[PDB]
Amino acid sequence: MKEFYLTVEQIGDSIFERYIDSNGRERTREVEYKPSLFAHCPESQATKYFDIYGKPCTRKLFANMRDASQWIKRMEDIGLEALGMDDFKLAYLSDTYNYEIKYDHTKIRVANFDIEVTSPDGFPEPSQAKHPIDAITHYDSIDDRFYVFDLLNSPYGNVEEWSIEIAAKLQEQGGDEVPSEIIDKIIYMPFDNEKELLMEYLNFWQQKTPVILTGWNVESFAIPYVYNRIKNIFGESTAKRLSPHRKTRVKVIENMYGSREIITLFGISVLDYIDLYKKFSFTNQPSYSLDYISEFELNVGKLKYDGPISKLRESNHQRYISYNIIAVYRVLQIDAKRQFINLSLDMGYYAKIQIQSVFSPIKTWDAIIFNSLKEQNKVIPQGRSHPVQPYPGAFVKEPIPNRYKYVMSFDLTSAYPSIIRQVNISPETIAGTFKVAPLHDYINAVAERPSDVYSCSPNGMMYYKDRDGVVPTEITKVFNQRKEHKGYMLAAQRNGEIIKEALHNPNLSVDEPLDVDYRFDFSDEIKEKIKKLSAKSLNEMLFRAQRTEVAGMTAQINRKALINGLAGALGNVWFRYYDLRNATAITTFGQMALQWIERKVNEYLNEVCGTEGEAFVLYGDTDSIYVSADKIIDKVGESKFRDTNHWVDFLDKFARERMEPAIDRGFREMCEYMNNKQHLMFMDREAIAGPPLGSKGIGGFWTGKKRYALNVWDMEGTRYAEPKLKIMGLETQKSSTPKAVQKALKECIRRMLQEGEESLQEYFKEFEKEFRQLNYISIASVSSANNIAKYDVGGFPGPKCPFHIRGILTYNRAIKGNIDAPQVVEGEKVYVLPLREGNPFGDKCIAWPSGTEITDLIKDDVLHWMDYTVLLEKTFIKPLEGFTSAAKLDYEKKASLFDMF
DNA sequence: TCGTATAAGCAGTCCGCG
DNA sequence: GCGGACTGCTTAT
Ligand SMILES: Nc1ncnc2c1ncn2[C@H]1C[C@H](O)[C@@H](COP(=O)(O)OP(=O)(O)OP(=O)(O)O)O1
Ligand SMILES: [Ca+2]
Ligand SMILES: [Ca+2]
Ligand SMILES: [Ca+2]
Ligand SMILES: [Ca+2]
Ligand SMILES: [Ca+2]
Repeated sequence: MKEFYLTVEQIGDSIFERYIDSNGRERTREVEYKPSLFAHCPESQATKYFDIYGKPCTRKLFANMRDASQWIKRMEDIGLEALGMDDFKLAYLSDTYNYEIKYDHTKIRVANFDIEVTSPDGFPEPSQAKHPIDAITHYDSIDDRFYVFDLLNSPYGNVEEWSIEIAAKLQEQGGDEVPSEIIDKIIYMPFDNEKELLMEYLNFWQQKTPVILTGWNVESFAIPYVYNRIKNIFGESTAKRLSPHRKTRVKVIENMYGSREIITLFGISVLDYIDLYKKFSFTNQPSYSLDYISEFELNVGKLKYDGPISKLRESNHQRYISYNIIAVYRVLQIDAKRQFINLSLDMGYYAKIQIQSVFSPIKTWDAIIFNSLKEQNKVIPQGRSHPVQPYPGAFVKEPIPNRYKYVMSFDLTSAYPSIIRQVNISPETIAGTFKVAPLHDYINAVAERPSDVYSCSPNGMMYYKDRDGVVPTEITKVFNQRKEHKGYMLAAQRNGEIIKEALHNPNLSVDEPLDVDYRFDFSDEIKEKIKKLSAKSLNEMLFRAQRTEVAGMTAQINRKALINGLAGALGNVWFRYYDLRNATAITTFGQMALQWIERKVNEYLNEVCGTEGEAFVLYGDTDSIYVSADKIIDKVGESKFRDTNHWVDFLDKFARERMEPAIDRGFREMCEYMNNKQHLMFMDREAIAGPPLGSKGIGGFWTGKKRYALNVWDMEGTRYAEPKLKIMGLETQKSSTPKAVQKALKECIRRMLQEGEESLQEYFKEFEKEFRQLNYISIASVSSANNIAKYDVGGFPGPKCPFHIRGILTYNRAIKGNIDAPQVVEGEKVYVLPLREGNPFGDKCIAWPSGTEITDLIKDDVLHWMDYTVLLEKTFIKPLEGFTSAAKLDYEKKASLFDMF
């Protein structure tokens, strides 16, 4: 096999590299790598190295890496550009793996671990590590085993061995219900004392050294705790054995308000799963506890125990150890579904970076562009300092708040990357500028043609047409990857809808799910067999289809995120290719493209409707248009349609055969107007929306910019078995809205769009009547809590104190003195409830850590004093009033003359 | 919340508004 | 009461 790196580090003048050799074995080596950097040289000096602008460069080979670094410093002192890749390990990788990397994940040791630490005095601080580590479960991907290190004797209690038999048993048998599929994979090791546990762990670690290290909060908790605990007991040298090169750094992570410390382990790639999830999941969650995320992702129940976690080991060590094991398994189960590790390896090897750098699109793109340019003997520019400057972004149309019955939406495929490719926007493709007219002059095609030579953006920039820039070239490669995976995702989704339809008529037989590839549209033969399957087989097939779709989504959406991140990076001062001329060239072209096509679509439809000056485009945001289709439906007449699916087909056909060709012609004209390199504005139909045929449903509504709801029948070619709501911006979509309130608001919207005013009125009346019975957590608001200390004046709210922060201070007074009560962590999320007048807490609200039950000594009081009236008005009634007034209907039945009877 | 971008919504505090 | 200035938070793209 072809070799591939596992990890790479610079330590002084040495590169330390772990890698897989040509025989598939893991090796480590130290290489005294001699980097090269570049300086501009005279024309007369014959060379093969040129900067991105075509100026000649001489290569400077250094005796070692420190010499290269010192040289850069001296070039700054002289005031001359020092060109080349200044991150020497990236240059090393580029030299050592000069080809597209093929990797074999089965040879990469992925370690998933979790530790337990009993603490009788609050949260066990990793930087102090003053409490014994009493459990470690460490899953190894190569062995496919869970290694369990269990402390039987502690100053906090001596316990019996954990029992695998009891662990396997049902909760109803008094067991822990450790999944049977992992029971045979557990290797249990009990220890008489902590010193031996930790020494054995380190010896084990040496034998099975993680390449990728992950788990839940491992970077912020498990790793620093293990490091500092070993350090305290044995000393520094022993703790450094967690690094295969025996090198570690305390690394300070700074944000806006305060900073935290982590331990960098040289030669390990730490991908904390909480961070993987936050970057790649595209969720915003009320809580990020593993229990909360596992429930969300996997639909598994809460890991239940009685009493505090600080007493769980002594009261029920059996359960304590089982839950540690299950906690490790939960992360593996999340990864089996979401496939974020697979994603990270894919992108990391593609860019030729340390795998952990996938968290940084700037580093990712710096490496991609460097490797690309190097292939042509081109030399990258030096990074420069820039002040942070604001710059303009997208255009958003102000909608008229209203109901909108029939709607067709269109938007650009990969808008910003497509603009980059069309205009040829790149550091080295800048050809000059032209004299800019007001944007509206280009939108209405009255401005002078910008250039007859170069490709233009309406911000004034001109670009070469003779060759693609490196940014267009490299963005296209990742875009094509994105396109392939989205194809699989959409196929799996359409396949899912086939199975849902068949589930209306399941067969009465015992059979098996079909062995199929869900990434491809089911053949007629598969469809026929599906129609003869049992519900059990169909449901299992549905689950598999949905898992395929999830895998597709992960692969496609994060590749989309990467390419959109390159457009974004052009406007970040730390990017090597930061340039507000290019950043604004993209965003300004985008504004033009939207409003240009708005005009063209309005013109086209007014033509087929024989009208003048009527606005068919009701809304647009960045790269999208929403077209009122009422007149299209009304030209055929609702009575001519057999059912809902019939008019959906008709609008589908109209969008595809009439609108899209008109859109394409309009953009082709715009391309010529701007003299662009290549027409790549592809605005395909997204949604076909409307009420069910013959219902009183309103179809859709807008309340304002970025706030709307649509009843969708077909989304990007997926024809649903059941209509699906597309809701954007409204409170149903906000993590801050109470869970039960999101649910009720969604049902109000569903009723509005599908059934109409009366149905909405019936539901509202019932919700108002019953809601006080809802669990307090389900009706708590959620907020991130920043700057708790800033607004804390003697335990009371300072001036301008935010409502949620007030809630926290209330909580802090009510739990004061308790070392055992959960503390609210700065920067994390809290549940927030309002409090009735004259409550014992002495303020109008209370907040506590999100994803948790509020501590028992104030729970009963919080429940007694909960202000349901304020809660209902603020979270439910206010938003609903917004929805209904926009839609021009009433959530409460108005009096009429009929009441006289 | 270490980690690409801008536009823009709503909640809440403070305080004016005769 | 509402709205503007402002802070805080959270979305859509
Ligand atoms: N997270 C982001 N960071 C930077 N720019 C973004 C982000 N999200 C959206 N944009 C910008 C770039 C996008 O091309 C443009 C339109 O967004 P959107 O329609 O969601 O995706 P897209 O047009 O890139 O892909 P798709 O093909 O899925 O529509 O808005
Ligand atoms: Ca735990
Ligand atoms: Ca788009
Ligand atoms: Ca599309
Ligand atoms: Ca059937
Ligand atoms: Ca869009």
